[PDB]
Amino acid sequence: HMRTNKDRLVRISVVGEIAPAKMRSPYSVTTEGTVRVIPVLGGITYNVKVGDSAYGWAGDHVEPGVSVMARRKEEEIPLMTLSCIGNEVIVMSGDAKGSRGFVTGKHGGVNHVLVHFEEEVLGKLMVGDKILIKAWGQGLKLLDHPDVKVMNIDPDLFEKLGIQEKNGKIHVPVVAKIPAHMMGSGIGASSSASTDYDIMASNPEDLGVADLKLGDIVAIQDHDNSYGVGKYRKGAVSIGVVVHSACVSAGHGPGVVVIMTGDESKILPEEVERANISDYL
Amino acid sequence: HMRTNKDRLVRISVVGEIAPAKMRSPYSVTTEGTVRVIPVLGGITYNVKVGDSAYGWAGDHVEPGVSVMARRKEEEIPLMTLSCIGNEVIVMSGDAKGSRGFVTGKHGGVNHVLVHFEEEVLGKLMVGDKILIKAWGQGLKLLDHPDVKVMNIDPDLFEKLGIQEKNGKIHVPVVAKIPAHMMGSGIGASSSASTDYDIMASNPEDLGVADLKLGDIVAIQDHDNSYGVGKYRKGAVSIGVVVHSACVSAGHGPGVVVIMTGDESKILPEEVERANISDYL
Amino acid sequence: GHMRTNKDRLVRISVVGEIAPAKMRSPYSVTTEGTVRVIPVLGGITYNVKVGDSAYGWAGDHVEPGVSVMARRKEEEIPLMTLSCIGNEVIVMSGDAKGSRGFVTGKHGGVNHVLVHFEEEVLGKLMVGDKILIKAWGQGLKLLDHPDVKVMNIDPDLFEKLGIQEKNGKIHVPVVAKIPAHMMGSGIGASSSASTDYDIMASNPEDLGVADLKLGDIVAIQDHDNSYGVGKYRKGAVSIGVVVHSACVSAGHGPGVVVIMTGDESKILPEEVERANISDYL
Amino acid sequence: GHMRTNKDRLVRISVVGEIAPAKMRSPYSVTTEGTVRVIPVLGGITYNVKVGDSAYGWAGDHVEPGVSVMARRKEEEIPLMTLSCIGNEVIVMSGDAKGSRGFVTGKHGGVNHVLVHFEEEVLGKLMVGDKILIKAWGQGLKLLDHPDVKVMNIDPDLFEKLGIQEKNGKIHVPVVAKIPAHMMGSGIGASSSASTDYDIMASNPEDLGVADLKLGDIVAIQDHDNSYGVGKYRKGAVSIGVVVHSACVSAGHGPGVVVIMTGDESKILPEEVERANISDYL
Amino acid sequence: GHMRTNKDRLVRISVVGEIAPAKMRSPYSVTTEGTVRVIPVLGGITYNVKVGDSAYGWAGDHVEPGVSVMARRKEEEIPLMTLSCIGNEVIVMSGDAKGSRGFVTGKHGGVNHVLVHFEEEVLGKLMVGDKILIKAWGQGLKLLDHPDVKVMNIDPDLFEKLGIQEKNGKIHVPVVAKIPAHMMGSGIGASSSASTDYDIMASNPEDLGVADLKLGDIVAIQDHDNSYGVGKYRKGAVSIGVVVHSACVSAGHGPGVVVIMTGDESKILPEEVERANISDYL
Ligand SMILES: [Cl-]
Ligand SMILES: [Cl-]
Ligand SMILES: [Cl-]
Ligand SMILES: [Cl-]
Ligand SMILES: [Cl-]
Ligand SMILES: [Cl-]
Ligand SMILES: [Cl-]
Ligand SMILES: [Cl-]
Ligand SMILES: [Cl-]
Ligand SMILES: [Cl-]
Ligand SMILES: [Cl-]
Ligand SMILES: [Cl-]
Ligand SMILES: [Cl-]
Ligand SMILES: [Cl-]
Repeated sequence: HMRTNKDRLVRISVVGEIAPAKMRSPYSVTTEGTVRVIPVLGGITYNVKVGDSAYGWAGDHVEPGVSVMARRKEEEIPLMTLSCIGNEVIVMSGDAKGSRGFVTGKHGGVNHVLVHFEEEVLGKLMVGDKILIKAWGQGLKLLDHPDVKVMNIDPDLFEKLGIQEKNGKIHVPVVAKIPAHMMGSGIGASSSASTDYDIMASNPEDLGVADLKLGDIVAIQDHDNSYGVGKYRKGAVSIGVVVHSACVSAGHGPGVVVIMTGDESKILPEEVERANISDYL
Repeated sequence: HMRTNKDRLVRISVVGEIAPAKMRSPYSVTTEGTVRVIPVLGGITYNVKVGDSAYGWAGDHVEPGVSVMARRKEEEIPLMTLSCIGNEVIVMSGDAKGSRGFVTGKHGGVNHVLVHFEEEVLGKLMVGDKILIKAWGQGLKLLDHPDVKVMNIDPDLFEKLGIQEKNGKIHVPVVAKIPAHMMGSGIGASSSASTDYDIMASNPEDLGVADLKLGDIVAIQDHDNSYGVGKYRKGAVSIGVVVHSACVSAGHGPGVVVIMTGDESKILPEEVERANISDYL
Repeated sequence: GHMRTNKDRLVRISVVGEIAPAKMRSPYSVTTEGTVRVIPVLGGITYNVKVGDSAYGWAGDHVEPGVSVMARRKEEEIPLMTLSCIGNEVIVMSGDAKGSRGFVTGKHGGVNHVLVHFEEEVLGKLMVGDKILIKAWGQGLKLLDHPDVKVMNIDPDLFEKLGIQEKNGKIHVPVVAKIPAHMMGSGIGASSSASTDYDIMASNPEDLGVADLKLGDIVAIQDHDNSYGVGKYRKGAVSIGVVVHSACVSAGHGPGVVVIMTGDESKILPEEVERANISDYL
Repeated sequence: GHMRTNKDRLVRISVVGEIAPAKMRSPYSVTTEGTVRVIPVLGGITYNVKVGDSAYGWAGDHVEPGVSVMARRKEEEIPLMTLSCIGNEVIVMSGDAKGSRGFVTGKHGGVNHVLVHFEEEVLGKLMVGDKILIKAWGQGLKLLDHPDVKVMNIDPDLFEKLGIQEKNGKIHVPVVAKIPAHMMGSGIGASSSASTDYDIMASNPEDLGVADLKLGDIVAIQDHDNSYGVGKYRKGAVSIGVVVHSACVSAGHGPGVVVIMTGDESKILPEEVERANISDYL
Repeated sequence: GHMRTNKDRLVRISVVGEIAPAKMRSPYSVTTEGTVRVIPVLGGITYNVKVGDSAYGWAGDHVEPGVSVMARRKEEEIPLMTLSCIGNEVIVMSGDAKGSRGFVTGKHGGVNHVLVHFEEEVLGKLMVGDKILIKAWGQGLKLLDHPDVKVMNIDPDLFEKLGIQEKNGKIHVPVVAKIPAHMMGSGIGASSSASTDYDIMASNPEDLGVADLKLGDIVAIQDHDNSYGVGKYRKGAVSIGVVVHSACVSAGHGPGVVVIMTGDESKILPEEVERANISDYL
């Protein structure tokens, strides 16, 4: 595997609490201009989890597993910025205390970090239980590929994604390559370190695949995400992880957290049948 | 049973706490313009339960069993929208921690979800104890009856109501058929998903029945509740569940949460002697 | 002449508010068919909808004719909404229209607005925030010969001009329409008919058997008693009211009615006529 | 003549705000190259940038032409941003320029400013905090013969002067540029195209195949439906918008566009011409 | 003539504040010697200390000459402090001196005040809380032939009058003193040199090898880079600034300096002269 500065990274406690189910209205507004009453984001979601399809749920912006929010507003930036996909998460109060899980993703706006625990643990969790995330990953650098930025990813998880260097190029398995024009909500966020942005496909076939799953690794064509999110640049490529379900409103759909960005000459995405972080929990 | 998208519905944690008895004034104003000092809504109500008469109590808007409110205002909409009659409820703090009950109803305005627990649990409960509702049911669809909307009901409970797809209609057992003109407070609420509305009958005999009980299934003639509450339309029909006691004030009476709505060419209410959710919970 | 009343014993009192902004809790209004529309809603100075115009046909929801008046603060809403009576004198007390006079045409519960008509030339001088004084007068009014007929929400001088006639112990009241109990929705169950309107939920006038319904029209509501709380169904009760705001797109809503009289059908006799509108008297 | 509309049914209503201060959440603006610049940003009376000027070339980020108008308080934001339409009459209601009249040029979401053009002589008299009245008019407009073509955010009188032509059932719209879906960024996903703009994320006009793009220019956005929410990619959809603020230094950002028409390419035919700017009619 | 700049592309924008009261967090000021004194501090209209006077010799601490201007609210502080440039035009917008014009002489971080000179007859009519309009112009200024020399915090018209001379690729700057890195104190570490001053922590002018140091003087700071954050030691860097407030009694504090130029010693050549004070050009 690739040379990194992993040993120089700071490992720090990032605190939050299990978020309630949130809804700003009973209605979700469709792209057809109709309204529907369906579940949305937040909470412990009992029957949707990393590995499941992002499509086909009667729900909007559904977050798999356990949604974690800040204790207060001032604690949001660090929660959303330092938490990396794959980081270890420990429940620190309530009946599941001491149980361990993994960060599967994060979602900007409401600012939730999303966590996979094993099935048995879910029944003992309660909204408000204290959550400790052992944040580790921001600051990571590929020592031999200085023009390839990495972010939002636990360095140990990073090594399990099947990425190979060959001839000063990085080969990255992905389930799908997403055109620039299919990206929507979240473009223009200040930092790709602290939010996801949306693939705005209503159906997976619109991306040319039979399914898109929570946890999938995808490529986003012609987007640089080095600082702010979603700069269109022909020849840019980003790699990301799918983190929340399909949405009903215009401009929204399955969220993606960027883990790698740079130029097509250095990053080579390779389509495979399966590339999903749940295989390496 | 009928074909539903049940396996596509999202099951999510909705939190609250046991609400105190609430009164904005010592007096309740009657429709005769007199004042009475009687108990009202909220709390743990020890001797009024789902299955009891909605009429004959020295009280106003009395909520059977345990009234559950939100931790805070922002959490009211999800509490009231996502909670469905029949959903499993777990006590998460205090002396009855671990005890399980069922949602019987919900009440808009104060925004309480109403919950039945076994008798032995009530004596251990305290105002402020934490409550978890495993919310499940909004989004439910009859796949062979697209113009019949269902809402506010746990899909397992729905299956037990004796509803049958017969002779090209959905037949629904109810204890009474309530004329449009007997509906009052709550008409015009933004969503039928997040509130009840009132049968404004002072006496069960005004509806042509000897009694109306908490938990009863009723039809409301000539009202559509597809989106907002209480649209008069000749030939619409709604089905609902009685959720709180009679009331003393003009335009108020036992509340009804809607569970089904559509046109009389598709829904046939069948008037029977007994149709009450407590028979299944 | 006119019905005997306790009008000299009524207290006349200063009720204060300010011109309300246009209000919207969402860009969208949700229709009874479950679709969304982006349209103007309530509050403000509404420049082109006034008492006398149709309640129907506007691309708007809950449109309030003329000038909407809100309380300075929450504690002041109950008296604003309770004491203000249709026909009461209103005076602008700050801004460029200072000194201009108008009349209360209605009031709308929920947001708690009192609605006011000024002459057209005043409107272009008004600004949201301008202080408003309502010389409130009417609540406590009684028909001394008809103790079982309650009146409310109406300036006693305007009440005398409505063409209401007492004849052989019965009160004849000109109305443009007789609305069945089942056509009433939002507002039923409000704590007091003295402090709110409630909605005729007809999408179209034709649903009420009339070709048009106007802002300012006097209507009967059949089988509703409004003596204390709003909208008690009672077979044989009748209420008389004034239309105060425009039609609505959402389920259970429609042109608002403020009740001015309520009692039994043996005593109140609505007579359906071609015209009955408060704009003719102010 | 002009396309048939429901314009006589539209409600015209007072929408209030105040001149916003210049706003900056940090001294620094972060570039797409990951460096920092200290430059002016949004809000205020901007004395030397106006509708008709280039959107590019300013040492500024998200610069708003003319006078930026904000809500008096949070609850008044939705109506300010939803009901205010490009072209609507604006009147200064306090301070030294009281009585001065201008026009809405645009609006900008997030900070929620409505953007207003006044004549140059006025600008020097304005002060942050001066009360502003927008005679809001236009949401709800419908093309009665083109029900699948949605119009929005535009004063009906201005709409009639834009050079739009109905010929053989198709609507021809002059535009200065046709922008591909993928050049659109910040704002995609906004809840309603009625209450915000969204960004053309081009660092240089040349990235759009044109030499300049001006504040007030009418543009086409290819393959975006904006009927309800903002920025739905759909092949064959077309949207027409007005450029309303300056270029930006950060990733995903750029001159903002307020949508004024959206529908299908079979009905809306954008025609690229040498000039199409609302400043010519204001 | 003048150095080539991007001045035509700079955004000029309304920056609002109000006249600050005199501020004291305690009756006492703590000296470097560990004793306390009761003396006037910052804020207010200071009637007898003005740009051009000595920064030393006052029985006071952190005294701000002329009129101190603060934000209306905290959200407004960053733009007040960032965009306001020394030399910018200032207009009084309420009170008895309404219409009077003055000039920004400086700005002081922490309390976050912008300091302003009006002519003497104006001061007597001013009141704490009077509204103030700063026509902010100058952030974003670039020297187009000297890309590694950064300028900031200065009105481009004032900049052109300071007697700076480009000669053979080098910038000669008249200064009254050259201050070594180690004499700079409070403020080092501030996030941006665009929004704050920092302190020459000399308790006496003689500690800098000069007989006096005046409010308004131009000085060089040796071996400090102020390109981004304040006060980076770097051997060979040079910064130029303006003295903006009086001497101070506490450890680490002293007359404040707003940086106006920063870069390398091979490009910026400070020339120590007898007089170099911005009061000569207002
Ligand atoms: Cl999961
Ligand atoms: Cl590289
Ligand atoms: Cl119960
Ligand atoms: Cl059907
Ligand atoms: Cl009926
Ligand atoms: Cl009117
Ligand atoms: Cl009587
Ligand atoms: Cl009826
Ligand atoms: Cl302008
Ligand atoms: Cl069409
Ligand atoms: Cl495209
Ligand atoms: Cl001075
Ligand atoms: Cl240089
Ligand atoms: Cl030194």
